[PDB]
Amino acid sequence: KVPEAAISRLITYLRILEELEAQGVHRTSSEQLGELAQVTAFQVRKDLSYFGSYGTRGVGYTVPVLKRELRHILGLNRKWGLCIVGMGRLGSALADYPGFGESFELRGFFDVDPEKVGRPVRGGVIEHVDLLPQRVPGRIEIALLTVPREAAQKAADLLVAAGIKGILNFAPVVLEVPKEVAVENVDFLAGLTRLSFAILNPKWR
Amino acid sequence: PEAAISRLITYLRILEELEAQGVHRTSSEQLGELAQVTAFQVRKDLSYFGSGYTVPVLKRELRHILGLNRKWGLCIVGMGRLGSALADYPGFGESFELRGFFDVDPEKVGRPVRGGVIEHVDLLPQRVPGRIEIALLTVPREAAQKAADLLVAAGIKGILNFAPVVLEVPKEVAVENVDFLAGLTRLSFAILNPKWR
Ligand SMILES: NC(=O)c1ccc[n+]([C@@H]2O[C@H](COP(=O)([O-])OP(=O)(O)OC[C@H]3O[C@@H](n4cnc5c(N)ncnc54)[C@H](O)[C@@H]3O)[C@@H](O)[C@H]2O)c1
Ligand SMILES: NC(=O)c1ccc[n+]([C@@H]2O[C@H](COP(=O)([O-])OP(=O)(O)OC[C@H]3O[C@@H](n4cnc5c(N)ncnc54)[C@H](O)[C@@H]3O)[C@@H](O)[C@H]2O)c1
Ligand SMILES: [Ca+2]
Ligand SMILES: [Ca+2]
Repeated sequence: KVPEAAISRLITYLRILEELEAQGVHRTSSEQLGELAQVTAFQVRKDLSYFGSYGTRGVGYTVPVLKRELRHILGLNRKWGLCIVGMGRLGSALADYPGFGESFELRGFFDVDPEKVGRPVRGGVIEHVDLLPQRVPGRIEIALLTVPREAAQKAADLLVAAGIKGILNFAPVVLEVPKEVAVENVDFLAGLTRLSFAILNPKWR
Repeated sequence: PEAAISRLITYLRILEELEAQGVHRTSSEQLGELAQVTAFQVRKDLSYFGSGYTVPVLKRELRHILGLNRKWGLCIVGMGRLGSALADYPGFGESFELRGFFDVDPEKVGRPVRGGVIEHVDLLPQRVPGRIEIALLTVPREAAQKAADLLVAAGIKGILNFAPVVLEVPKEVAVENVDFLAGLTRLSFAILNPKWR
């Protein structure tokens, strides 16, 4: 039983590994990765423990191998197809975020208002949500839900139908879906506490 | 331990919920259990500060440590798609209250926003001190650094950065980067592991 916090740290090592591969760094360690994730080296070695023997020998790790290894663990070895249903303000912005990644790709921006439905979008065009059933299966697994709160639970159930794999949900309402699909809720303001604490702790900061 | 703060935050969440449910008292064994961490640890974290326990007292204690006691002034610099949407987001409330919305777009200055109103950016130094400490930087990559430059001069205490760029700001100013990205992978991993889920 791997802790939820463990997968989040794993997610952090990977991000720290591409940053490393961006500086021509080839091999690293649990001591370096930890100092960068702000955790104890033991924690890095530990989190990796939940998934098999890693960098056993003193040696350490080599950015390339671990980076690959972590991508496999977090399931980032495939290329998930993404869609943003609820093409409003957040939607239009999200739809244009620069660094989505090599394993995540947008392939559909949906929406119900006719005013938009049909306008070009950096890579494709908006389109109604009545085609969700034969636009999702082969190419879309993950749906970014930036639809108004009230509409959320209704646009949500629509996806579960066109067979959506997972839902990254930005609306302030707890979706109701079958175990067949995963829901991850976003909270852009989550970091305000980290910030709050940092302001009161210069010395620490 | 830079990692303790993240746990401490987890504890408070586990507490605020224990309270809402009516539970009166908890212990190191339970907090840990619910926070997926050893009692030894939880008991050790609360050690760096003030030290079973009573959900109400520890909650208040944790909140005081985390800063959530006072009521901070917030603001969004850059009322574009992200920033505009953010304004109408009903998730602040508590100890972070929105008290300003700025932008450079002259055709945006004046827009009636939630009772307030989109100011410009030049008043920051007079509008900031005493009223606002935290700014949600939601401007194009290209701007950001120059934006923060003002904000600092305006006397900003901390920035919650959405701009995908690592800002360069003096030490008196705390910065925190915000990303949805991580939740995507948590999603990714969560899909291939219905068991874990
Ligand atoms: N989690 C956060 O930190 C955060 C911050 C930003 C905004 N909000 C969320 O943003 C979402 C949208 O916000 P916005 O501020 O840009 O709103 P918006 O009103 O500009 O856009 C909403 C869009 O939803 C579309 N829509 C409504 N029902 C739909 C349906 N059934 N299917 C497809 N499209 C539908 C509309 O046509 C519109 O384009 C809300 O869920 C809100 O809670 C959350
Ligand atoms: N972290 C995330 O999850 C996330 C997702 C949304 C978008 N992005 C980032 O959010 C930011 C805004 O995205 P958007 O889609 O709303 O774009 P946008 O073009 O609508 O908004 C940027 C806004 O900044 C304003 N601006 C420019 N220079 C300024 C300055 N010097 N001072 C004050 N305001 C200024 C503009 O007038 C505009 O309204 C970008 O940096 C983008 O890359 C991040
Ligand atoms: Ca595919
Ligand atoms: Ca004040």
